[PDB]
Amino acid sequence: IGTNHLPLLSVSHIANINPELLVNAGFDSDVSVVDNPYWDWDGTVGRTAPLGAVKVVADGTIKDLLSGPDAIPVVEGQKLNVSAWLKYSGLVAGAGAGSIRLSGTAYSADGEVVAYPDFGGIPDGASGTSDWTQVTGQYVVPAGVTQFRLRLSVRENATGGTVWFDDCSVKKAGLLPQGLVDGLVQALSDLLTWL
Amino acid sequence: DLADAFQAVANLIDAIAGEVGSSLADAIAKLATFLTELSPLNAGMLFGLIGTNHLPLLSVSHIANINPELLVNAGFDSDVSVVDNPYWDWDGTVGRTAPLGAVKVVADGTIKDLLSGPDAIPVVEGQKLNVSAWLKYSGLVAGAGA
Amino acid sequence: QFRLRLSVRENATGGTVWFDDCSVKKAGLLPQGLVDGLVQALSDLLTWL
Amino acid sequence: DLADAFQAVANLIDAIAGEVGSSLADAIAKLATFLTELSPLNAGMLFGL
Repeated sequence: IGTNHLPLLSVSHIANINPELLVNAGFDSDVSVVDNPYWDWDGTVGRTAPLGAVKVVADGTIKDLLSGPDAIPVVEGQKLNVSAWLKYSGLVAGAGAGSIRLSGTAYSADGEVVAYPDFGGIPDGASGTSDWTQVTGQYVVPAGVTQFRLRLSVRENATGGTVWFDDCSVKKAGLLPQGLVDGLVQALSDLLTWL
Repeated sequence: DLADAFQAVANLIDAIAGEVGSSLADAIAKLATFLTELSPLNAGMLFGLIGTNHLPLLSVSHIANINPELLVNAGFDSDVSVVDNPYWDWDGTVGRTAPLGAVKVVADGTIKDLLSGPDAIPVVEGQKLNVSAWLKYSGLVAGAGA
Repeated sequence: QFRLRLSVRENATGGTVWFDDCSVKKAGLLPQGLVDGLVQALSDLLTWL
Repeated sequence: DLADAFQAVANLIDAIAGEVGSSLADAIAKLATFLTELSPLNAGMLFGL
């Protein structure tokens, strides 16, 4: 639900909760992999029911995948954390720096890409096989950014294997920023400096 | 008469499909595209305004510093908010922003009024507000006064 | 409850008035008297000093 | 039997129109009132949380 449609909140209803942002983050259903000959939905490989994950074949090329839900409204401050359990089976991809790069798409006010902030992924030497591994990325929002999405990127140097992603979680984390309460920053600074 | 009735049945099929000269496949596709009670409901736009009492729990982390607009169709770029009004009508040729839509009024020496199409904006004590709008009077024969 | 009233008074006698880019926005920031007892605590500290 | 079938066709006209003894104008009006995925959705009440 958009921000401009919420006219008035409830101070009592305000509380401390950090819920998930994306819809169908765990890829447990067919949504978010719609109309794509590159990726597809799977119901037999995964951890959480119904064992739904993303299947893909790396034919020596680059790979990208977009979240089904639209842009998450991201703003300055309000740090975020991004994580996901990734796996690569039969990875014949070239052993190098790149391949899996868990990152996001930061769209501007009109919806323009500004950067490719990598919050995790595999290190150099992209080859072999592994299991569900988690990469954690703390993202701090630069100014002039309004929209966010979670992108799944695999560098062009990849040359084989099947990549699985599950339990995706992009969360807004932290407490109330100091510079939102009225004049409190100035008052506390004044008291401390006076003392 | 029998041929007319059979063509009426065909027209019923086409209408439940959504367009004249359609098929039963189009009919069932339209019925599937319609969202029933148990089916999901899109959150893409949700025009209007969501009341406060329906918001049980917010997110302190999600709280941040943004000031968005309040009214819906505030730019008068569409037909909403000017419906059923002899005094004021929507104009698709006059406007600074696309599709160049504004409000037109035939001031016949009288008082004219305009209200926002969306329902009440909920405000409370404190909570300062800012109001602005770009106005332009053309051919104003209105008497020079207060 | 609040609505945007747009009124051309009765003493007017002619013309056509156009409006665009109407913007009524709730402005400001978090009021002081919403956090719990913080007003009293800050006042107490300042008055103590 | 044929008269019953024709009256059934008329009853389906009325059923699409949402009320017995209505016309194709009411049928297409009800079709317009039908809300699809692409149709705008009113935030009037939205009962629940």
